[PDB]
Amino acid sequence: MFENITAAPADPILGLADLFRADERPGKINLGIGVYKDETGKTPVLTSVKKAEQYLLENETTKNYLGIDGIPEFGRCTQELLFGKGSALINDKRARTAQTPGGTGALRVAADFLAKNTSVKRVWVSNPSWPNHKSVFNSAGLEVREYAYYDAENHTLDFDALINSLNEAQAGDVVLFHGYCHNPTGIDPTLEQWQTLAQLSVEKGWLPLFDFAYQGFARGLEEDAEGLRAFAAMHKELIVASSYSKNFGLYNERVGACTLVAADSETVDRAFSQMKAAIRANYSNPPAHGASVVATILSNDALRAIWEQELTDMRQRIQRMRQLFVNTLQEKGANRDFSFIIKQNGMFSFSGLTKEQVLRLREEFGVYAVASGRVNVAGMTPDNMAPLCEAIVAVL
Amino acid sequence: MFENITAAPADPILGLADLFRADERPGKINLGIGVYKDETGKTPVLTSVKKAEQYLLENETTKNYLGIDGIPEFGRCTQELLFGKGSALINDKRARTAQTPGGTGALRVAADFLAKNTSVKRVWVSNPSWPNHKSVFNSAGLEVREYAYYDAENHTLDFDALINSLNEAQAGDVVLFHGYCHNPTGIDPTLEQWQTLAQLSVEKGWLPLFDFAYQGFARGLEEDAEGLRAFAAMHKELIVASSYSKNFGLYNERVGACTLVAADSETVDRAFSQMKAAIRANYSNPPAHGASVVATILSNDALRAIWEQELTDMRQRIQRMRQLFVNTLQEKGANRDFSFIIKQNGMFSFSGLTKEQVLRLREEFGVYAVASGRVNVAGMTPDNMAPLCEAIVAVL
Ligand SMILES: *Cc1c(COP(=O)(O)O)cnc(C)c1O
Ligand SMILES: *Cc1c(COP(=O)(O)O)cnc(C)c1O
Repeated sequence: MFENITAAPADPILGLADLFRADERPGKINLGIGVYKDETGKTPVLTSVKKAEQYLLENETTKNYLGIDGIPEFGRCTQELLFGKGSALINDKRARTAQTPGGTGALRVAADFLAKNTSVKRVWVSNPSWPNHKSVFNSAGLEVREYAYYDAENHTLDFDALINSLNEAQAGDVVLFHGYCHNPTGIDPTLEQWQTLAQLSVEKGWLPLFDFAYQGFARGLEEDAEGLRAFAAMHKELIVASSYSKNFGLYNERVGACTLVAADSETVDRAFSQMKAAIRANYSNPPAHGASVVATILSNDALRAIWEQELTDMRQRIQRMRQLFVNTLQEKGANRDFSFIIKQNGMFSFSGLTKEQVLRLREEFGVYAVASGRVNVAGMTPDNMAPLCEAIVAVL
Repeated sequence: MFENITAAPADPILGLADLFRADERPGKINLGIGVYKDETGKTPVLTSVKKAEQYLLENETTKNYLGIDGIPEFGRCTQELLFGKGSALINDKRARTAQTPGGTGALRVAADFLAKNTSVKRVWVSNPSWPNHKSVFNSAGLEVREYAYYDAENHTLDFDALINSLNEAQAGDVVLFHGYCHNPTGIDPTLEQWQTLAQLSVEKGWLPLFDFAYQGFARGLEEDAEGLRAFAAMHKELIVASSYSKNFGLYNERVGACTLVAADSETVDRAFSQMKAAIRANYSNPPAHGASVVATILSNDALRAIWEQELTDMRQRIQRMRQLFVNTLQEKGANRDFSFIIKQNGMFSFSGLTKEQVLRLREEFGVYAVASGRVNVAGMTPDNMAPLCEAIVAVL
């Protein structure tokens, strides 16, 4: 049965981690996967999560199965994080959320749901976008179409091109928007652009699907939710696939949510019963650990205060590294102006390096970036800034 | 988009838990979902797992992403549990395992893999079988066909009917076998019958897929793996979807494995790269908590000794409850011979109650069983044995 199975091509983001491991050189630098690193190049588990874990260890009475949709409090906390505390979606009971294995699991659950319960056949994703989007939607049977986004010459958001590209999108098409900290560009729409987009989609009949994986990494929790709320305020339907992997440093615990909003309570509930059937036929019910950690921290005032500060530290440290990167590039002889980097949000800098420059950096210098030129600024520390910038200016 | 979505029919096993919760009556008894209960009707987290969790809390340095396939040691321990310590599959590097979100997640991963990488279109499942099998395979696009299994009059395994049914199965078809403690009947093949089945499938060209969710609940760990090893010994290819939800009381942590075996190392590896691509497009990488708990317990001699005894206690207590059930049924006036119940393995007794008897028990007596007549003997305690048996003899 398996004789003719061909080998899958390595994952552009995840297979990079394997190469780096297989690397015997001393000063290799990993600017690949989107995992936060502190000043010492470690990825510690947050103090707020260690505390919640101790609490879980003291207080859990059972490992009995959660419901298909997970921990209710987890869902309630997600809705408030996404939509706002006194939100109308919340008060009108227009939203239902299922806890899922990470944001990827939420995107998948959304895909399967749409594929088996609606008339959707096409999903629009930006160019460029997180490389695994195409793959998740293609797995559910939907096709992926691309809309213009980034202007590589000017390193800006080419809004008119975005708009004109999206004009090929039909009524009933799913259009995927990133929350904030666009992966991989770091280029995001202004709020005005978000309102323009919100009125346009309501008018063209698109179903918005938001991939929200970096809430809190640009300006703050409530601020990063602006585009999505602008949308929620005028759409009767939408789905949001959120992740707590990056903002809680809970990467391997697989914590995410897929929230579904419809016109009213009765409709969203009927629609949710199908989402649940889709979950049951996939992984059955979600893993409790990471999500009860998130529910515990979010529900406890002291624990939340500590987490928000840890998230504030992550954000500010990345901001400090961006600056250090553009300055050091200048001091090291990079004769190109990399200052556009100062203008991007999140962990990623779309460097504008060619696929061959990216190949040379890793092959001659052990510096690891995604072939697209995406670099992890959060993976940069003041100790590796110099050798890294020397490697870069040498392939330029 | 969601206006015409119909409500999904409630899950036969999982929606039962909701009804039971919505129930305001005092003495309701839940004999529904396959979750173990101790003499007091609680589902404690095992002492061996609480200890491993403390260790994890003390020793974890990061929550950084696991590989798509998980914790390597988890995979190694699974292979030894399934195939044996000095196994040829292990020594020849013929097997590859991916850690998955539960056994369901493993069945799904297997389905997606087979659907997108082989020429499989049909999966054969027993009649009856775990209700969610059809649903997982149908989700991947495969069709489910049924093979004869249980003789309801004699409450035995109708082996000739099994064999003759399976004759409609073509070369290249997937045939799903349960490890041991067949869900829902508790009726399993003798080892001789397992060897007969192993030679037959090798001859007819079937690809065996084992759902192993109760290893250790019939006779013991190594003993319950007999049928599967009988098969492994003569098949060049097979996939096993195992679960640690029941044998480690780790239900909500979602701990399972999908192991893939091919003719040689090169083939299984090439085949595994596609399994990994399938995982990446679903939930990305698996949740660490439950699996590192399992790896820790399995790798530590003291911790393993304690777990094996806890599993021995679970098994023996269920055995004591079966007996108590048939005796009390006799003492309570159940004029039907329920002694076949003594002959079943695992947590489930296929009672032979009609769908209406099952409806009356829950509606008039608050006793909850699956509509199929499947009862959870592990959910029985000496405190609820009497009112439960009185309810049953009253609907007979
Ligand atoms: C990280 C990420 C995801 C999901 O990651 P999970 O680790 O599955 O939580 C989804 N979309 C984007 C844009 C991401 O950056
Ligand atoms: C419990 C069970 C499964 C899987 O359960 P998970 O909770 O997903 O680990 C699969 N097959 C059978 C026969 C089962 O009893």
